[PDB]
Amino acid sequence: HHWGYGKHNGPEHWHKDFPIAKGERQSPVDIDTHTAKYDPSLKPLSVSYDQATSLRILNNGHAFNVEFDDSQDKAVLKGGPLDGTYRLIQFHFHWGSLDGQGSEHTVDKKKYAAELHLVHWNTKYGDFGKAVQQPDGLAVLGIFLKVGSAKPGLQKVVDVLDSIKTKGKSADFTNFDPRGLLPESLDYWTYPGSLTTPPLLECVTWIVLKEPISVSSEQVLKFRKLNFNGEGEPEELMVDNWRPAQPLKNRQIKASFK
Ligand SMILES: CC(C)Cc1ccc([C@@H](C)C(=O)O)cc1
Ligand SMILES: [Zn+2]
Repeated sequence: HHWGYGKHNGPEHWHKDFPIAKGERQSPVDIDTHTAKYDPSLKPLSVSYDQATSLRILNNGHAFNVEFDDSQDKAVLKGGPLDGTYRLIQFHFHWGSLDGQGSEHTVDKKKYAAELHLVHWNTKYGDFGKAVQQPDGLAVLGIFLKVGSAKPGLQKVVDVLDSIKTKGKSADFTNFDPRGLLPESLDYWTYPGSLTTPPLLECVTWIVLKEPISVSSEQVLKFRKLNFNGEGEPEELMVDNWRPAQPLKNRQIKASFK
């Protein structure tokens, strides 16, 4: 499998190997703020990260992942639209070559500079590989990034990127607190969707926060110095690793707020 984000292997090609790319609940989507409806049945969202155990940071050739110990209920997402308990396994970002693009979700067609995904899996399915085979297997918290002030809680990530420049590189990344990446407000939109990269499985409850976080131009510039390629291969900067918005089809986006 040779998928990526270039002209010859990018999102417009993925359907040939992954036909679900044209499916009924694909992600990301545009969030029309005038059509999304407040849902008073949504319970309060519960982000419990105080015992999170980060382990490692990895350049996988498509993004960089910060991985967590998910062998116990240490860092969990509950509530909101969710039934049951979802364990944090990793976070990563999608970002652009310029500040005017980079997010996967859009808000009234606005693109943000980047988007953070905190990925969690439903503990009722026992392991992550089983969970992705279920319609309610994953819960992903999506957080928009805009360029302005620096985000102090992001700097420890930015400063290790030099050590994982190329595909397949990893570095120890213990004692990182993901609570430092959240906005003040947990107001959100939610809808059923999919992974936004191959294999594009339709297994995700998306929870997209309304409030973006601010990062500095210097912080996002360091994202853009990473490489898609491996060491000793021609340099391809890791930029524009985002899938565009997909048809909403027979789905409603619900708001947690008035
Ligand atoms: C091998 C696959 C399962 C890895 C993967 C994890 C999470 C995502 C989505 C939810 C995302 O956050 O972009 C996409 C791919
Ligand atoms: Zn993602």
